[PDB]
Amino acid sequence: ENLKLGFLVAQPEEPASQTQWKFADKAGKDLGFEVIKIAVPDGEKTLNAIDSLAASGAKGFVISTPDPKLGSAIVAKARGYDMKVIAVDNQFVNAKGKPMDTVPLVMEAATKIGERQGQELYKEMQKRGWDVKESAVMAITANELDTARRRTTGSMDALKAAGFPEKQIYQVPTKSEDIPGAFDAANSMLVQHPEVKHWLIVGMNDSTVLGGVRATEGQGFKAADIIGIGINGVDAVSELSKAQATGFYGSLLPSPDVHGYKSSEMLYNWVAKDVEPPKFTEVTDVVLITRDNFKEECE
Repeated sequence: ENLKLGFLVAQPEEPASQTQWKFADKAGKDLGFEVIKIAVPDGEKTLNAIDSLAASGAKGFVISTPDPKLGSAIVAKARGYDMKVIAVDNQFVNAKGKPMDTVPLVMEAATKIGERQGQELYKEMQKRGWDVKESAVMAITANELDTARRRTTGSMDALKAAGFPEKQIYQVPTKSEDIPGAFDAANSMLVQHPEVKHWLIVGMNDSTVLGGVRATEGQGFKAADIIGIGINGVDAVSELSKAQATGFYGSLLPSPDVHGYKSSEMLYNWVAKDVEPPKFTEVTDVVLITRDNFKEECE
């Protein structure tokens, strides 16, 4: 009696994780299953929660792994327990760091959120009325990462498609995904292109775009002459909460409510109705938080 399904999140203190749990519970009510919620901040507690789920009689679970390289261990343990597994937000990888494509995955498409970035950059640019002749794109890239590559390519593609001149899009590889690496990359771009008066900053995440913005400050560029939009809002609140407006215009955040609901629904259909999910299930809903709205928006 009464189907039980797990929902495991790495970071239960995060508003987004709490939202995932909320909307999984909503999936449970709507479809008739009980949600067992367990925090999994490390590999030990990850393995424990699975053992715990098995003993409770859960037939499957959704997980946002705290470490992608936990994938093999997760898959093997779940298999011995005959429990269905769906990954949310973070893709599993093997011992060689190649993505495990066998485990169904539910998240935003990296290209699509990249494209959304390029669209919003161009929209903020058109709004400010920059002369496109004295303007350019600084794309800080980490192309050896697949998700970064797809974000920055998507962003640049959307920018090109919206009519930004391909000749004024400049790329620079970052040596690390921190502020420092992005700052070093942004710096070398600024020195190689002083004829530029207005910069659009493309990058894969908040931290990358922020290194961008920080480097432009050091070179005397004003906020009004710099547009950068982050992805996933890791730094968005503190930066947008500042007294003054900066070159960091906003951030793109995938909707955790849809991630939570949809993953749970796919898991239920698998377990209760024997409908195997596809390898990848794209969730599109993405919100832009700016200074103007991050109060009402981070509700």
